[PDB]
Amino acid sequence: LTPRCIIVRAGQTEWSKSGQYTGLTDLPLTPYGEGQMLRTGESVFRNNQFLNPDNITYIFTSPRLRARQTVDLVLKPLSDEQRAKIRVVVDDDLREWEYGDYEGMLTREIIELRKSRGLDKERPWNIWRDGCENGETTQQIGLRLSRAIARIQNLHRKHQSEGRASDIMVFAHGHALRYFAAIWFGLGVQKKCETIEEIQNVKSYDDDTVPYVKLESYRHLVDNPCFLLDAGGIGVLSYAHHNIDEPALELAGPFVSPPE
Amino acid sequence: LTPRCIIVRAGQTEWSKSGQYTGLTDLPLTPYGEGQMLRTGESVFRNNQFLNPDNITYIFTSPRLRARQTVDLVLKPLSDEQRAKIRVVVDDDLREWEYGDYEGMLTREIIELRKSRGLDKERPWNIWRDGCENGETTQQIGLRLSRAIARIQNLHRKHQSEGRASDIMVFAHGHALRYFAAIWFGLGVQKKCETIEEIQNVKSYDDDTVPYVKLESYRHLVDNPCFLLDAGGIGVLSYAHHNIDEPALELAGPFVSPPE
Ligand SMILES: O=P(O)(O)OC[C@@H](O)[C@H]1O[C@](O)(COP(=O)(O)O)[C@@H](O)[C@@H]1O
Ligand SMILES: O=P(O)(O)OC[C@@H](O)[C@H]1O[C@](O)(COP(=O)(O)O)[C@@H](O)[C@@H]1O
Ligand SMILES: [Mg+2]
Ligand SMILES: [Mg+2]
Ligand code: NA
Ligand code: NA
Ligand code: NA
Repeated sequence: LTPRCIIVRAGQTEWSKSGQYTGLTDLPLTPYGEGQMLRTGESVFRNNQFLNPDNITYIFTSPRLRARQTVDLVLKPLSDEQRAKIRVVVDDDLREWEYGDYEGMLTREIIELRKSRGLDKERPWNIWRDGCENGETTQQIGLRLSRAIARIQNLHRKHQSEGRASDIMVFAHGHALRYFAAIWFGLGVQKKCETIEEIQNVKSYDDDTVPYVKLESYRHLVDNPCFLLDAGGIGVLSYAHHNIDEPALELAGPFVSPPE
Repeated sequence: LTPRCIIVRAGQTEWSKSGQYTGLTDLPLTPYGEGQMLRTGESVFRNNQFLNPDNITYIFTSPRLRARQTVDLVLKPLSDEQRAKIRVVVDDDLREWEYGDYEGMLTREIIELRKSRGLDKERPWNIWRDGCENGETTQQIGLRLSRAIARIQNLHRKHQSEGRASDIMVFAHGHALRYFAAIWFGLGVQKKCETIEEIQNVKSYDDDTVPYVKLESYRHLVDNPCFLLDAGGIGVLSYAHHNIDEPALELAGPFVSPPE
């Protein structure tokens, strides 16, 4: 089977339901968000079989509690045996956009704050181009997500060459995963790794079974990719023509027609 | 509810399963393709409820038999009452890329044919940029798909303003729907309608309840959007922030978490 990257956004939180920007703030899932992530896992493993546990090799997660809680609940339907054959890796490159000054704020409130600081005179604020004051720029996030992508695709290639199926999961956040999905299939711009930041190993994860990939170049966005992904939403990124060098977006998300 | 465009690729055919390019050739579904589209409709309407019939207003279909067969089977689970409240429109702007010389051929055979005609000297053939000899260019397909999109989004806007939910379905083909999805959320390039071809009404459908939208500009691709969509696959295109002017791709395809 063509290897896939299954992306999963953390379930609902107090902020995510009210539209407030959650980055580093370590919010838990609301009680609704736990229920929601439980039913999601039953849907994908049980009532439908969008995911086959035997084919999951790796699960990568943001270190945020809401992401790790989401791994916990979505994987509930698995047996201890299926779990034993799955590796879980906490990766700091998968955290949300660092919002800096905009932590816990709404879009309309961010626009208002920037207006008062004398910004966005010629054109409206666009996070994907502009980033966040005292937070991350679009290249900083595009760089760390590029590193995780290269590790995931290297694993995929290694597994395909060992002749095995490889679904790898990624549990993270609304902005980071939209960004992740966009650059995966080739949106944005290529930049060579030249500066100190672009070239250093930052040691964002610690699992010796995941080879670190030193990038010569990375991708970042300069505009809105125009994606939707709700709390607890599931995307699928794969490859065209069984070829790791042809990374593609799966339009059906996790949906597949039931077998005969 | 935010209006959506649900895209559906025709089920399996003799050519689609063997990789042969099907445009105008009016192939039927294989027996497997019928069963496959029946189970798909049961999945989306019955066993899961990815689609709610009460929210479907319009169904647009390529005139090809395999597309119309696919409408027939996917909508099997509906009652006659639900069907009575749904309008079905055959639209010629939704046909497949006209492959011209490459009808019924494989990719590698197309490459071989072009090589022998002394083409693709500097760079490999790329349908999304180059089109097909004696078939459609990328702007011809980008133009007709732009017209259908404008009609679909106008309907969406009209329905949203009447205060109603609007899922609109589009049954077409592997290339046309990938192309459709790409330009929907803003890939490719904008071109003004200036030439005779770009400006004429071609009368591709006949349903008086669908206002014709005269384009001042249209979008077309110049490269591979890098999408996957299998036979019988389902994509979802919608809008960000309940706003028809913010068209977006739904990364979860038709998947939604089961309700509480
Ligand atoms: O792009 P738009 O739609 O304007 O804004 C959506 C975007 O703001 C969401 O992404 C989040 O990071 C979600 O984070 P989470 O997955 O709960 O950790 C939050 O800051 C937001 O609610
Ligand atoms: O882009 P790649 O993957 O190289 O090629 C896939 C593309 O060639 C398919 O799209 C089709 O039009 C399918 O048409 P259908 O939906 O059955 O009417 C056929 O020409 C092909 O099999
Ligand atoms: Mg949150
Ligand atoms: Mg066919
Ligand atoms: Na919370
Ligand atoms: Na969330
Ligand atoms: Na219309």
